[PDB]
Amino acid sequence: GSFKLTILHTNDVHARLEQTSRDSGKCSGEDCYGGVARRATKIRQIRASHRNVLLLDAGDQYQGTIWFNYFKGREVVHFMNSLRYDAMALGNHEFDNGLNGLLDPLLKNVKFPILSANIRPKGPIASKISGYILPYKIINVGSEKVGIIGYTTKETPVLSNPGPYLEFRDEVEELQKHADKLTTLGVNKIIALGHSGFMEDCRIAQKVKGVDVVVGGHTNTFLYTGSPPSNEVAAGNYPFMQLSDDGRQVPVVQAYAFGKYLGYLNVIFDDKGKVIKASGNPILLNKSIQEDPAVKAEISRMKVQLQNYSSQEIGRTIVYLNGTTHACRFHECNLGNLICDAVVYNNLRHPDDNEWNHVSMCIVNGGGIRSPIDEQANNGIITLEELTAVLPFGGTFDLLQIKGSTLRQAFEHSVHRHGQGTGELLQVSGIKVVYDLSQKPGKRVVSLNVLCTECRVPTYVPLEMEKTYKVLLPSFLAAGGDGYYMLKGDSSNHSSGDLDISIVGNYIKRMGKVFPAMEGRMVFSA
Amino acid sequence: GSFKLTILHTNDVHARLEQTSRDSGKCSGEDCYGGVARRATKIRQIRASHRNVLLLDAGDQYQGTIWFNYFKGREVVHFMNSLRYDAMALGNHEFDNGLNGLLDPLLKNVKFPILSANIRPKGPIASKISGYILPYKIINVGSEKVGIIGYTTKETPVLSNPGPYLEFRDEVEELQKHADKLTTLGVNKIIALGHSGFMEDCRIAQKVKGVDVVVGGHTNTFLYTGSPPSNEVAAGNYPFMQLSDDGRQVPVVQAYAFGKYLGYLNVIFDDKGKVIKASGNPILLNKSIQEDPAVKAEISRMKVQLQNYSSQEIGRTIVYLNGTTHACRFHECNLGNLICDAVVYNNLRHPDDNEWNHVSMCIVNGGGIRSPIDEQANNGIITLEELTAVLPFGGTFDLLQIKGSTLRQAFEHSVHRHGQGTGELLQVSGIKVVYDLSQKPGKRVVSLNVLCTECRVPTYVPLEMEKTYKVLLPSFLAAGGDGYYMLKGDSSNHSSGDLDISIVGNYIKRMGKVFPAMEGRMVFSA
Ligand SMILES: *[C@@H]1O[C@H](CO)[C@@H](O[C@@H]2O[C@H](CO)[C@@H](O[C@@H]3O[C@H](CO)[C@@H](O)[C@H](O)[C@@H]3O)[C@H](O)[C@H]2NC(C)=O)[C@H](O)[C@H]1NC(C)=O
Ligand SMILES: *[C@@H]1O[C@H](CO)[C@@H](O[C@@H]2O[C@H](CO)[C@@H](O[C@@H]3O[C@H](CO)[C@@H](O)[C@H](O)[C@@H]3O)[C@H](O)[C@H]2NC(C)=O)[C@H](O)[C@H]1NC(C)=O
Ligand SMILES: *[C@@H]1O[C@H](CO[C@@H]2O[C@@H](C)[C@@H](O)[C@@H](O)[C@@H]2O)[C@@H](O)[C@H](O)[C@H]1NC(C)=O
Ligand SMILES: *[C@@H]1O[C@H](CO)[C@@H](O)[C@H](O)[C@H]1NC(C)=O
Ligand SMILES: [Ca+2]
Ligand SMILES: [Ca+2]
Ligand SMILES: [Zn+2]
Ligand SMILES: [Zn+2]
Ligand SMILES: [Zn+2]
Ligand SMILES: [Zn+2]
Repeated sequence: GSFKLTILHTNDVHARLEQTSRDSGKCSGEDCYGGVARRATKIRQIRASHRNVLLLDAGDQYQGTIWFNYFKGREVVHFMNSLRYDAMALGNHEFDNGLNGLLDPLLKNVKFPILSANIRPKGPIASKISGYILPYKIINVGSEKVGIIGYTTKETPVLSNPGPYLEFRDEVEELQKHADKLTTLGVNKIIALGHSGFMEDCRIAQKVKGVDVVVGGHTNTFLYTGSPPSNEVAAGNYPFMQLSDDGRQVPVVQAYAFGKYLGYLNVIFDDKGKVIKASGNPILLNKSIQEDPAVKAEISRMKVQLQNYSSQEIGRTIVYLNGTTHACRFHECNLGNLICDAVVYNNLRHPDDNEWNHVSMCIVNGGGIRSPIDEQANNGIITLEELTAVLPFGGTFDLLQIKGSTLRQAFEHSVHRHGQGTGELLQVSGIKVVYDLSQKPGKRVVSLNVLCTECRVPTYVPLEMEKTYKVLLPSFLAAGGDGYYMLKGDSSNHSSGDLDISIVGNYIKRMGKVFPAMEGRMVFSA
Repeated sequence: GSFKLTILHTNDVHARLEQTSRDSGKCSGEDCYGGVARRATKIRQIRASHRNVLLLDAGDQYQGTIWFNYFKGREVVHFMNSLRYDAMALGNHEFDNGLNGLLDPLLKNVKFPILSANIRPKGPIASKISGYILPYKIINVGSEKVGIIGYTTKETPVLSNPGPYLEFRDEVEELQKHADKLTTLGVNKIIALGHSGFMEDCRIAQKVKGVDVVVGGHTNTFLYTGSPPSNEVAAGNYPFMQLSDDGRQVPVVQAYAFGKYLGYLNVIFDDKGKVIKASGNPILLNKSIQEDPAVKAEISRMKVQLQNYSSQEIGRTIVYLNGTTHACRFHECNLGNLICDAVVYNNLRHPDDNEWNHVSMCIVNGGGIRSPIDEQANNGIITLEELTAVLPFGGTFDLLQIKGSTLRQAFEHSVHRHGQGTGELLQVSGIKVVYDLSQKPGKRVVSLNVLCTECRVPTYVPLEMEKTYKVLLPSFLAAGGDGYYMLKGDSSNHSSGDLDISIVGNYIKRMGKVFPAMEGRMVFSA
């Protein structure tokens, strides 16, 4: 009397609706990957040949491409319902459009439960939202009952826009309460589904008695047993077998991100609800898997509707936005000033008491600004086509925790080859830097002043070498681009943020007219 | 035979719907003036005792109080119709909310002609806007026909937002074409009604053959015969008799502004349309004239709605907006930075020739900022009530043409008593000032750099002593307040702008969240 459960799972799909390139960009080439149409095919084939199948999502369907900026989650609702997901745990980006952008459209229109056990409401609007979200759900699978408990990263307040009246509690403390409740209700098979990262997933697997399987996300973790099928590098076996405090192996799974893989885990339980076997591997959604015709047709219709989003006037510039190489790579460029003002504006989060905001600074290397925008071309009208010329790579702006000394080392790197025309020079917001190019490379920073966060009135204070700062920066720099090895982020100090063109476009739309100046954010001693 | 025409006229009423103080601020109830209810009474009394009466408005009903900010011209439609104006010429401020804000509600709902002969539509606007704005109107008055030709200042593209498809032509040339047309049509009594200022009114009186009377506005010009009744000083007789090029004495009239006076001119024409006599005086609308109870009840009903509106959330601050005297009168205050950023944003106009905008700088004396706004008080919610606490006097931000030498003299005055806590210290936008307070008073300005206008990318350049600049500044300073005699403007170098709390409120409404920093716009060197 044993029970075989097949778990299919996705996480951090991040608005990759259409099939993508191998790097989950726009597929311009022959061999494409992922997309909902391909996922729908593999899910259907598995459901037709496997007896007991659960389809779970571990959060962060929101945010990532213009698909989310235009359809605002209606594309998530539509295809998750069409694919018949059995449950979804909330990710940090599901709060990107606030609690109203979560209620409408997601909470109001999904045909499956939305789970998050470690969220406590404190205001009337937040408690309205939480009425829609359950801490767990019992799902009938064949003759058996499977309990699924949700959880969401405690960093959602700093990463996204849940508002001040939504509290994110400790995952292990909240999950144990609902595991114990499920046990008393007679449910002996329990899956923890959530968006807090691989390390937190392993802690849950270790500490929460009664949890049999952990399905996570947030860290884009790729696990594989054997030689992986594409260019992602495995951080461990799939599933990762975490030894519990109870002396059992608890399978922990994630399936990378961007819909490139479909998680596929076969779990066998004994008749007491103990996992006796757990095996499988994430399925690479490459050209060998046919795109489902009906989903592909709906995508092809929606691509036509996206043309409105791409050619609509967002706003206007009344000044030349000087994104030429000669400007952005050699001195202060007013376009760089606008981009980093837009980035700071997008990361204004509910202040937690001792700060007017958790971050006040942004940087972007001149090499990341790929084109000017001419205000004389078409009455300064800005659409996504002009913004794509500036920011063509579909990257994000991320949050990096960084010591003052490290930050100052980045600004030394910013002018260590100044004059050679490469893309290092940092355009900034919330920073005043003074350079002396006469000096030897590595000693050209005269002074750095930054906008305080621990203040009621933002004001410029000297950078402190031993203090820890938050800084916004392009994903390219956070991966070490352009020799910025000291800006490289990891799971301990780095968080993936919002799409770059979406950040800038929203800002331009808010301003209506833009006229950024060269204002002395960087000063050359000459 | 002779023909007696009584002309009643208003100009630059500027949203003074309720009765006002002597200086056209908010009334205390002690001794009030103007308001539409009082004007309605005097108009009724004159119509009951005079045979042939015309009630004309020479423009600038729009803009000036919270009445215009909320009702957006619906209050002008309502009471100008109820008072049965016979004609109105468009003023520069009728374009403050663009053509859409002029068409709706004013052009489509007034029950009297709207006149402006020197406005030429282009392309899409043409069709109906040609039908809504007429160059002239023939009005039957008793047994006679009186032609009224409208005109509007050519400076409207720079003062307001008429948009790119409206051309403003020369007043004398266009008025002459239509005077000739009216003359050929058999109309021998012709009134020029318009909004271009006293100097242009007299030029029209001198040069436009066939014009018998000029009724003007824009400059708030006060004319009176004999000793004036209040604190306004007469710039000339009422009417002002301009000798025409062909030896005709042409009466020119204006009636100050803000509805304090009702213009009142008795004109005697002979049977061939020549003015034989022009006599009268503007009627001071003081408490000896009763507020019409029915109009007052309508005002009171509408004011109840305005009181609700003034307590509504416009936006939020996530920082303390430090409008305390200790900040704004001694050093850089982030609230002053926001105010003048809002002022510059409000004055972005269609750039002609060589400039990204016609003005780039704003100043506001610390003494004009009367309160902070606490971000901890009510979740940082900003309403019109909070803005009224900061800017309580109902003033405007005006445009002043000023040479660099005078501006530098103004910034010396800004710190000549620094430390005494008086209100001179200038908060700025688009200006970088460096002070040295150790120097003798009058020599404390180290440097002044300003945002260039004649540039594609705004950038800071040294102030040139002999160059003429445009600067935005409060109505209080343009009148010489706080010892700034050198900022005092006249019609040759000064233009009255929009209500201060509307400028700030609209910017906050657009920004959504505000977070101004102290960023070194002014620096006190050791
Ligand atoms: C966008 O930024 C670029 C780079 O800063 C601007 O180009 C540069 O413009 C400056 C000032 O016009 C030039 O300095 C001067 O050039 C003129 C004629 O080229 C020369 O006669 C002067 O002696 C002085 O050196 C600079 O050479 C020029 N550099 C390049 C590579 O073009 C550009 O003007 C900016 N775009 C806009 C629309 O403002
Ligand atoms: C709004 O602006 C005012 C004016 O600057 C601020 O008041 C001033 O705040 C400073 C703190 O930055 C006070 O200074 C410090 O003084 C104490 C002695 O009391 C000493 O520890 C140091 O010498 C330090 O410089 C200053 O005394 C204070 N002035 C007054 C008249 O209160 C005010 O804090 C600002 N409001 C907010 C909410 O930020
Ligand atoms: C007061 O206003 C509340 C919110 O309304 C908004 O602002 C007012 C000023 C109007 O412009 C309204 O159209 C806006 O939606 C109302 O909920 C409330 O009913 C108002 N109070 C009364 C007595 O009507
Ligand atoms: C096109 O985009 C604009 C801007 O988001 C939106 O307001 C409008 O409704 C869209 N039009 C259609 C037909 O979807
Ligand atoms: Ca179990
Ligand atoms: Ca005549
Ligand atoms: Zn994610
Ligand atoms: Zn995440
Ligand atoms: Zn006026
Ligand atoms: Zn005017």
